[PDB]
Amino acid sequence: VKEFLAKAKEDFLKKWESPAQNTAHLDQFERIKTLGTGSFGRVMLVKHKETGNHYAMKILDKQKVVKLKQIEHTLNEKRILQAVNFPFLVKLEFSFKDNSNLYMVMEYVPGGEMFSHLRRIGRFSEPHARFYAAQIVLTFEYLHSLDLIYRDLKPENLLIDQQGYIQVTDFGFAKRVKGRTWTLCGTPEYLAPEIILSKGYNKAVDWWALGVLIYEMAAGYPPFFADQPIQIYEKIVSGKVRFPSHFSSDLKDLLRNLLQVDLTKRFGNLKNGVNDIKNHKWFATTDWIAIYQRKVEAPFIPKFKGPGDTSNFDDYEEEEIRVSINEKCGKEFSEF
Ligand SMILES: COc1cc2c(Cl)nccc2cc1C(=O)N[C@@H](c1ccc(C#N)c(Cl)c1)[C@H]1C[C@H](O)CN1
Repeated sequence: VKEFLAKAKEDFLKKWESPAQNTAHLDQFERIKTLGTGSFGRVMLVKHKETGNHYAMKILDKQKVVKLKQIEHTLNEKRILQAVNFPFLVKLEFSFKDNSNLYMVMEYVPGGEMFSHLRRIGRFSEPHARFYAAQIVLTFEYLHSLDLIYRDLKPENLLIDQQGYIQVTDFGFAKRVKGRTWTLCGTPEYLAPEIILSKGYNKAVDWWALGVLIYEMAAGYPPFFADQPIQIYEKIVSGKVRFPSHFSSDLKDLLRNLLQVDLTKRFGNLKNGVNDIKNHKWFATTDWIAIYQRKVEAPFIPKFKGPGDTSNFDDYEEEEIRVSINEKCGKEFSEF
């Protein structure tokens, strides 16, 4: 099998070492509508004037990026996204920059974020949750083979595409790492114990986070929650879970082995690696190759009423895209 994961790595390393740069420019796109906003930027649905194709364009303001010390994160996201290639990872088509802003143009993923679907319809059934988890399992297998740690899994970062499959976005926090690392990033509810305990950690944190995600999909809320963020940390390093009574025996077994506080016993981090997860009884009815090739009917297909449609995202006040007459922060974004 692993003649796959070897060429995938050669390809990754070639792109990683010499990143694509300046592959389009602003006036090649018509701006239609705001899909999202953030502390340093917004995301807009745009149309390519020539091909008529729809895309999602992330527009980051260089000054705000510097203000909030996000230089390294921003650079890192673009570098990773232009280097990876996998069915469940969003596709970066173009990137470029101007006097004012950085630009990332990604294939438009129209079904919106898993977070809003989960909150719209309440907990998913086990089969529905399992379909999603399987995709994350394969995605982590891939990222891990490249020594990338994702460390940002949460419902809000999974978009649903037209066929009901997952596309992962957000790679700002992802780090290439063989060995340990220390930065404390990620939503509090998803953090593994070893991150909090500050003695270093590795890719095993992704498998913990997968456990949180499966719990949230199946239950409707995360296993470890509280008003005070200090109080969340204690719940995590303790690791006591209350499983709802509707959870099947297989699911509880899998989660006891993913929400394992000791990384050295956690599933996905042992001698058999990811296979301990794939061969778990909860995944017995899953056909791993069929999921990979997208030849499994999705349990849910988003309302998809025509190509430029944005009704799966929220509505935002539109503001102007201003380009200064003068270059800002050229030195810091030269590698972008
Ligand atoms: C609405 O947000 C998106 C929509 C996309 C569509 Cl429709 N298709 C393809 C790629 C897309 C990427 C994003 C995105 O990168 N969003 C990220 C993002 C990151 C930073 C900023 C800033 N500043 C913004 Cl506006 C969005 C955040 C937003 C959520 O927390 C989850 N990830």
